[PDB]
Amino acid sequence: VASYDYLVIGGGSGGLESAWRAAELGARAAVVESHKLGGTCVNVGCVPKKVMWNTAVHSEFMHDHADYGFPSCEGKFNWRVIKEKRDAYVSRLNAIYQNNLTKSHIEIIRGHAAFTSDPKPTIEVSGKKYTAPHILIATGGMPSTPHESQIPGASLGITSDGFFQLEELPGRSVIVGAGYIAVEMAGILSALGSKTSLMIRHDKVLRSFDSMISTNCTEELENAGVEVLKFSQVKEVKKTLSGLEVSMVTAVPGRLPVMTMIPDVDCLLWAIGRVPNTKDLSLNKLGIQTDDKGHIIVDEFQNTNVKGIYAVGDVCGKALLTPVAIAAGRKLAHRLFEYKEDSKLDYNNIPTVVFSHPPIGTVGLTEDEAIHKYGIENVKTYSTSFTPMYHAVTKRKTKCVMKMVCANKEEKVVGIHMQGLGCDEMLQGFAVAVKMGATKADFDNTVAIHPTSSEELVTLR
Amino acid sequence: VASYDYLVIGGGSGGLESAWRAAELGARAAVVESHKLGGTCVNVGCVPKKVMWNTAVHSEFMHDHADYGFPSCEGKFNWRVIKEKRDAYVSRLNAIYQNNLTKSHIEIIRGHAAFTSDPKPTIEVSGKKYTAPHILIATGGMPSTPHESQIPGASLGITSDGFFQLEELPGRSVIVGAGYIAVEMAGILSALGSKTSLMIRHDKVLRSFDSMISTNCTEELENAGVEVLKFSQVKEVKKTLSGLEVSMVTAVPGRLPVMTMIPDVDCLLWAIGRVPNTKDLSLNKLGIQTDDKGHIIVDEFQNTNVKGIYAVGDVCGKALLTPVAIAAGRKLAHRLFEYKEDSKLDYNNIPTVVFSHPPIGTVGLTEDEAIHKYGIENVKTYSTSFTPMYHAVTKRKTKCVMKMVCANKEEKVVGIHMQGLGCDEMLQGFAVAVKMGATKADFDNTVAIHPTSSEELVTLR
Ligand SMILES: Cc1cc2nc3c(=O)[nH]c(=O)nc-3n(C[C@H](O)[C@H](O)[C@H](O)COP(=O)(O)OP(=O)(O)OC[C@H]3O[C@@H](n4cnc5c(N)ncnc54)[C@H](O)[C@@H]3O)c2cc1C
Ligand SMILES: Cc1cc2nc3c(=O)[nH]c(=O)nc-3n(C[C@H](O)[C@H](O)[C@H](O)COP(=O)(O)OP(=O)(O)OC[C@H]3O[C@@H](n4cnc5c(N)ncnc54)[C@H](O)[C@@H]3O)c2cc1C
Ligand SMILES: *SC[C@H](NC(=O)CC[C@H](N)C(=O)O)C(=O)NCC(=O)NCCCNCCCCNC(=O)CNC(=O)[C@H](CS)NC(=O)CC[C@H](N)C(=O)O
Ligand SMILES: *SC[C@H](NC(=O)CC[C@H](N)C(=O)O)C(=O)NCC(=O)NCCCNCCCCNC(=O)CNC(=O)[C@H](CS)NC(=O)CC[C@H](N)C(=O)O
Repeated sequence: VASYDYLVIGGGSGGLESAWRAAELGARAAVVESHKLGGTCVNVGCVPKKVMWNTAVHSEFMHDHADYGFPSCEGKFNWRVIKEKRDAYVSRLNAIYQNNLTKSHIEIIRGHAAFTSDPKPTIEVSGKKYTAPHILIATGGMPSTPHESQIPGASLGITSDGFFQLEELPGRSVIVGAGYIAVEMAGILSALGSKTSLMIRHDKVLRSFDSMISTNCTEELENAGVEVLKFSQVKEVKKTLSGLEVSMVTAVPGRLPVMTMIPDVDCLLWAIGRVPNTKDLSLNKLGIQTDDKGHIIVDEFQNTNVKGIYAVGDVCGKALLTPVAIAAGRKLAHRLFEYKEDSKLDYNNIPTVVFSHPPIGTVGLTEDEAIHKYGIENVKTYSTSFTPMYHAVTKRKTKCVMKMVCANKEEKVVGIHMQGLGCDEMLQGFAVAVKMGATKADFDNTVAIHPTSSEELVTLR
Repeated sequence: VASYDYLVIGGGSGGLESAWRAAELGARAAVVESHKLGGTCVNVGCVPKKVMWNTAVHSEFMHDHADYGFPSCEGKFNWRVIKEKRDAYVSRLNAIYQNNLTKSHIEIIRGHAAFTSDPKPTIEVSGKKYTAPHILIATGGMPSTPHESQIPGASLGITSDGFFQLEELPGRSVIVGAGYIAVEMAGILSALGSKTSLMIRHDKVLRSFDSMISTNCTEELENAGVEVLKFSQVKEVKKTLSGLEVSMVTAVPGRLPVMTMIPDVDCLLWAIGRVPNTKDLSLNKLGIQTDDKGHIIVDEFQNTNVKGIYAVGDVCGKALLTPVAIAAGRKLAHRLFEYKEDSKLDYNNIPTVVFSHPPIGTVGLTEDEAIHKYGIENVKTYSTSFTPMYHAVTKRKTKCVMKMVCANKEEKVVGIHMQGLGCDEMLQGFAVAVKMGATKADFDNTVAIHPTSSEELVTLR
């Protein structure tokens, strides 16, 4: 049994970041990775995604090339190519990580970890036992795909992972999901050719965001050429000689249900879930407490119910983004190794950007969460709806919607929601501001940048 | 003599904005405009500019279309077209302004104003006299072009105005200036075809910005294909049968001066100055005090040395941007009409974005202004130099440089400087933060957006 000071299971974002801060404060640390380091962020998430998004933003422009006074192209985008190059980047990234870890002097034990009986907190890896007072579990989370029980033909669908394995742009895409990975997937395929359809249980996507966002984004997906199939779900999937035949039910409120066939489908995407990676961790042997869905349960300091065992990132099932993994992983290293009793991540005002077309940007709480936490009389909302100056000379148009949720007398900006061009790099500055309890005044006292979209967020009337 | 409560001379940004706030607080106001309302911002500045910049950003992409997996185009951009459309937009904008003013019920007296003898503050317009206790002078500023005395062939050069009148992209461009309108002009023409050259007195442009910016921007102009001609100035210009022949002197420090001919020049741009519009205002009749360069002199409340006479915008010669015109014009309306003794514009931390390729973004003071106001021991600078993920798959590359100037113990962020993709909509959030005395910690406590460039500004180490 090799004893350490820190043992971090999983080598993805949350975790790499912790072990790293731990080595920094002086600590005998190891990270147990089952396969590719960099986790999801590098391999099949953030990075591969943004590359494709970036590729998509190029079709949107190729469509406006004529309006801006240049001739045009024709079409035929070769997916094969961009695919290859995106992979060589993931490779470069992995090698950087390989080197970075080995240089910061961290024992990268490689293999599959699990908990044993061993009285005090101890893990095995490929028949070897390692232990250390503090073991952090950062085992991530995987894509949820339906069971053949419920949906016969379930296994025929592909997920984000498989999406990042596509060697050719699928001429006909079908996406099931109304969240962000769904919205994101639907947009890339549509922009890049595939006649796509987004099948959602209700009438709008991103039902978890502000009304304006969930609304404006369903609409934009529509004008973009996506096909929102509302109050629908796949009954069964059947591999024809053509491709796939999706039988889905459209049960619109107030109407009579109708069962439909969706033929010659190239790709059927399960963009419905991220189940935690907890099963074969064999937590059971320590009584490590969990969710009724496998997620590990921790307190406001990332402590499991067991002493010396913690959790961070996707696995815990809260704020499923890379930076929350990092911010939670590194903050821990300081509580422990710097002996800082106040280091914990404040899960409020966490900013999230969704890369649809156009980009969704948002931080803080929504009108409703607000109205509830304050009072219908206490919540004031300012908003704007304009057209980016980018479409003063284009036929192809998209909007930009900005909303500000203020609280109480002083008009404390407690929620900023927006969709529009540049909304990806637009948010962050305001996140810092918002994080530092900015009032509508501070916003209003800031001199504008003209001409910009951002200027609109500070001139709200 | 028609008496009012407010009389605003000039109908541009500063001014329209004031008169407007004045009408809002209940006031008999008028605005005396000599020609096109909207001033410079609409007609020959901000707006016409951003349209062209936007057009330029399209060539930069057309050059990367192949890398992103699509075929290509060929070249031949028709300037004629984009030109036309940009004008119809200025027209739409003017009409909006025409209507807006007439609806907010403001007497738009049209013609050329001037001050008379008349004991108490009084102006004439086309042989008509108007007066009112408060008269604001927002007469703007014009482009400075050399005198035939100094430079024989001076009048042969065109300025920003004329640039916005070009009906065809000039195959050979020559630009004299090392400031932002110069840098901006040089970039658009180069991206859009014209074999351009930027003749500057020294070795770098934007000598007024942070070292990093002034440096990185000279370099980027170079890799972009511009031609920085250092320690050079035009001796004389001569209209040949071909086009123009620029004779310029290259007096590099440590070398021997050399006089050179620059043949077949299509366009020679005077991007050197903005002299105030004060001459025929006939201030003289009131003793309205000024600069040794015509600029009006005011105090920290926009008061001239005469009671009941104020000044705002370009004319005053400070912070020559649209928003400073607005922020100064509207703040005045409240001091006066709302009777607010504290309404004045804090000219510190004013944010400015320069639209070069890539975009320059910056707010607060530089390392040097800082080091001086604090102490070489008291100023700490954090910085990053990375490549936007946009060029993970491109051959064509550009960087991104971010610098943070902190002050004292608490590491107060007192200056943010950057150049890079999306740096146009990136700045503003931080401007609010910076405006509210943000410390490096607040920056550091903000959860990141991944993947973004903005995330880099909050993870500075
Ligand atoms: C498409 C797509 C787009 C996304 N886009 C974004 C985005 O734009 N922005 C964003 O901020 N987030 C995004 N995410 C989510 C985000 O990347 C996750 O929150 C983030 O990956 C951090 O995860 P984590 O640290 O919990 O570890 P994970 O990334 O899940 O990685 C854990 C690592 O642990 C290893 N492992 C598992 N169990 C064990 C065990 N028994 N022992 C040893 N090794 C084991 C795994 O092999 C893996 O490499 C996206 C996800 C997908 C899929
Ligand atoms: C290229 C170019 C790009 C620019 N880009 C930007 C930018 O991106 N961002 C930015 O924020 N700023 C920019 N500016 C500068 C900015 O637009 C000025 O600060 C801004 O125009 C505000 O000016 P002002 O309010 O003092 O009035 P001005 O815009 O100069 O307008 C004054 C109006 O007054 C009228 N007038 C003059 N004298 C009299 C008198 N005797 N009586 C009656 N009428 C009279 C004029 O006809 C004019 O229409 C740019 C300028 C140029 C040229
Ligand atoms: S996808 C892995 C992810 N990376 C980030 O979040 C980058 C942000 C920040 N620079 C950071 O903290 O790394 C992540 O989960 N990283 C966490 C981790 O545990 N970090 C350990 C310490 C690593 N710090 C070393 C800094 C330089 C290392 N660089 C690389 O590993 C290569 N690139 C990156 O990791 C990221 C994503 S691949 N780089 C970029 O995104 C490019 C720059 C910019 N943010 C952009 O989006 O263009
Ligand atoms: S170029 C004139 C300039 N306009 C602005 O600075 C716009 C910012 C802000 N919305 C504003 O205060 O107008 C300016 O000098 N304006 C000052 C003026 O004196 N204002 C009087 C009151 C006008 N407020 C009415 C709001 C709606 C009016 N809209 C128009 O006049 C048309 N468009 C605009 O004025 C601007 C520039 S043409 N619109 C945009 O830039 C588009 C939106 C976004 N900012 C973008 O850049 O895409």
